[PDB]
Formats: sequence, structure tokens, C-alpha cells
Amino acid sequence: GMASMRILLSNDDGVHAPGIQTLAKALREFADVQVVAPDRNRSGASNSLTLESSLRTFTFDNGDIAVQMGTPTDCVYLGVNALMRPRPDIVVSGINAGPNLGDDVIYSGTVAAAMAGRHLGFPALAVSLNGYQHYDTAAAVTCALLRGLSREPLRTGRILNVNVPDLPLAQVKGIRVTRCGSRHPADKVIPQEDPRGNTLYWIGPPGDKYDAGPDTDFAAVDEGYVSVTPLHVDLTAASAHDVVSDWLDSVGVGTQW
Amino acid sequence: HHHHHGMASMRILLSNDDGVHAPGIQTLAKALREFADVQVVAPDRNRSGASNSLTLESSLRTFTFDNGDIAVQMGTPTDCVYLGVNALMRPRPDIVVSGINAGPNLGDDVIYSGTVAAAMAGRHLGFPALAVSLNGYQHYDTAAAVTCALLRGLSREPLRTGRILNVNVPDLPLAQVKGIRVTRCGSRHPADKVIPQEDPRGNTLYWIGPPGDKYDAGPDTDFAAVDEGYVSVTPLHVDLTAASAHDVVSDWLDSVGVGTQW
Ligand SMILES: [Mg+2]
Ligand SMILES: [Mg+2]
Repeated sequence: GMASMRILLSNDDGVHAPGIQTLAKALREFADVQVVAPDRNRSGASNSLTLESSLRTFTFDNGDIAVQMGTPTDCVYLGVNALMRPRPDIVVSGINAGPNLGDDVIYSGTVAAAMAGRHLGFPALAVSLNGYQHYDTAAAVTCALLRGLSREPLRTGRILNVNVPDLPLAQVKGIRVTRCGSRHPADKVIPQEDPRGNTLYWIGPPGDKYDAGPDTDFAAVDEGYVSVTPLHVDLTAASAHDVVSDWLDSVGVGTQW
Repeated sequence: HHHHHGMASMRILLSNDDGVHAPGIQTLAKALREFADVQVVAPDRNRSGASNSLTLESSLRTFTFDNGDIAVQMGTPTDCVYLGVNALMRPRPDIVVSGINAGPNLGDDVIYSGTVAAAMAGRHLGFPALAVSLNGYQHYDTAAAVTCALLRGLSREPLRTGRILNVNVPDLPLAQVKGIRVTRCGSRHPADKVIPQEDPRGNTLYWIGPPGDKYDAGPDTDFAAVDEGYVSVTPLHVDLTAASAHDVVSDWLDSVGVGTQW
């Protein structure tokens, strides 16, 4: 090999989490790896960033950096811009304890860290295990995608959201290029009272699967395939443009007549 | 004949990410209260940059003020709307309005926006959710006026397609606002600045820098519209799929023998 791959590895479960550590070990067999991860579990962090306060880092013995109270996007931000010199080739996020599928991915901090590395030399990898058993399987899948990214460049798509079925590698049927599924709106809130009679509120479970069709990420994983979905950060709903414009004319907003 | 038909014709969950004490939400609450049934459910402090984050491993505590505003303690903007819609409000809201935010929410910044995230949690409602941000800190009244027009608009006719509208208002007196444009999100160069700062014990702490330079500010972007003095309205969705990359990724995989044997 003419060049080593330099990987900024991050996650969302925290620097000590089994996921990030199993993958770290796997990647280190053939790549330079720098972990920059949250100091504790930050699931549900989405693409949040720390703007109101400065961030404190702690470096471990194996060279791992943890950002205290830092979101996954903080980590990737500091890794790319300040802490890795030169900047990394690519960001790998994961392996996450649990799936990031369908319309849940906008809340995923795992995905968020991958999206913060979208402007690097290789497309970012978000890697989630559909469970907690086979981190080894997901590490193998990642190492394969990294191998694949260096045999031939991926020309389009700055983010690959990867979901790995929780099976031993031998039982994974393969890989499907998929689109994000969708859910019926979530509406469950679990209230619990405190000792003083005050009502406190837990955010309940996701909504029921709604678009879990054959071409979706929900289906692929259910059928034992690694789901790969190219993602972007553009949130424009382009198909709604005309309807919105016509509506405005229709109700006289922005126009005199 | 009055400017609005009815004093409390729609139920509005009003939120933000600047917090309940922010002048932007407060100015807007006043304005909306002329014609709407308004319930504020917002964070207890400034949560700018909170994106679509939520509190999952902890239950949430709410605090109610004398005027009836609810602040969710520790709560994210998504937390607030999620709680407001699903638990706190009787009767349920017809629409979520989020803002007015201090500062723009434009381009690829929208995914990092707590203002936008709050609207997005109201996307399943009767009316499309509105995210409203001011391009500055001066003319909250203008943004308020624009929001009231959009809302009177919804009373005259429903918006069919489009679940969330991201609205950016030029920081100008209303008379100087050239009008409105339906835009697409522009984009920026990644931010690259990291401002270091030493603590009293002499340890180096880091600040996230400002956003990157504009990259894509074409004629029909949200960036252009605002720069040119127009209110920008971009319809958004929560879906992150990059559909126009499907075939390239599939060919690529096949080409590199990942997922197949040969
Ligand atoms: Mg996690
Ligand atoms: Mg704000």
C-alpha cells in the first residue's frame, strides 16, 4: 500500500463503549485510528453542538481523546479542525448499540458525527448494530467498506448510513443500497410522579413503522442484509415548492393582489 | 371587519430555542395572542445549536410562570414540542410555531437548528409547522408581522403539501421588505475555526468557531432571498436520504466486490 488510511473514529455511546472499542481494534489492523468521542453516553444527541461554553478534553493512555460533556458533532468538529494534524481522511462513527433507521436518523448522534465529516477525502461512515450481540460482524462490514473505498472512489454521496443485522457474519445475506423508511408519529409520554406528588415526563417509544417497504432500510435489516443509505444534510422538500408558492399567491401573502 | 377573524381561532404551541425569556418568543407571543389561543412550551434557557436532540435517559420537569408560559427544565426544543403536543396541552395544538429566533437559520445550518427542530416535531399536525428566524436582533416586529400573515393565510386556506416551513426574515422595517420567495436551502464551506482559551489552572479549552463562508448562494437559495431583502420560505422534510446517489453507490459496491463474492 502506497498510503495508510487515517481514520477519525467517533461515536455516541461514549469513549469506553463496546461498539467503538471493538471497531477501533478491527480498524487498527490496517489503518491509523484516532478516537475522539463523548466522555459518556449521549444517545439522542442528534446534530447538537456546544456553542455557549468551551470544551474540555481528556487524553487516555492509548491516546484516545474524550470530550467532556461534548456532543458527537463537537468531537468530530475538534478532531477535524484542531486535534488531528493533518486532518483525517474519513470519519467513522460507531459501532452504535442499536439501529438508526428511517426517519429516526435525524435524532441519531451516531449519524450526526458521520455528517460532520462529510467534507473530507472519503465519504463518512455511520455504523449501527441492530442489537448488542455481534459487534464483530459490524466491524467486519466496516473494514470491508473501507477496503472498498480504497479500491475505487465513491463518486457521489458524502455520507453512508450503515445498519448491520445482529447476526454472525456467516448469516448476513449481503448488502442493499436503501432509502430511509418512515414512522407514524410518536405520541406516547410516560408520566411518573416524584416523591412530592409532582408529575415528570418520559419521552416514550418511537411511532409504529409506516413505510417499511421492500426498498427501505427497515426491510433490508429485517431480511438479514446490511443496509446502506446515502444521506445528505439538505432538508429542502423540493416537491413542495410549487404548492407552497401557489398557496401564497392564493392567500395574498407577500403579494398585494 | 377586523384584521383577524376571531380572537382565539387556532390553538398554537409556541416554542423556540433561545428560551422562554428571549425577546423573540416574547414579542411573538404578544402578537399571536391577538387572534390565537397560545400556549408557550419552551426551554428554560438558551439552547441555540441544540439541533434535533432529545432527553431520553431522564424524565423531564416543567415549570409554569404566572402568565401561563411553561418552561421545560433542561428541556430541548424537541423535548418541549414533544411534551406540549403529547402531554401538556389540553386541548391539543392545531399548529406549532417556533421562534422568533435571534439570527438566521439558513442553508446546511438548518439541520443544526433548534428553532427548526421544534417546528419539525410539529410536522404531523393540522397546519404545517412554522420555523421563524430573524436575520439580526433588531426588527422582531417585522418577523412577528410576517408570522401573523402566514397564520392568517392558513385560516383562509389550508396548505396541502409541505409539513414544515422554514421562514427567514430580513432584519429590516416591514416597509422595506421587498416581499416573499419560496426558496431552496443554500450551503456553506465547512467551518474550520477552533478558538482556544486557557483556564485559570492553565488548561486549554476549545470554542467551536462561526459557520463557514457561503458556498452555494445561487439565485433561488434562501441565502440570496434574504440578502436581497426578501422573506425566505423553504419547505423542509425530516428525511435524510440522498436519492440522487442511489445508483452511484450501488454501482460502486458491485464494482468493488463489497457485498458480493465476484
Ligand atoms: Mg448510542
Ligand atoms: Mg437560537
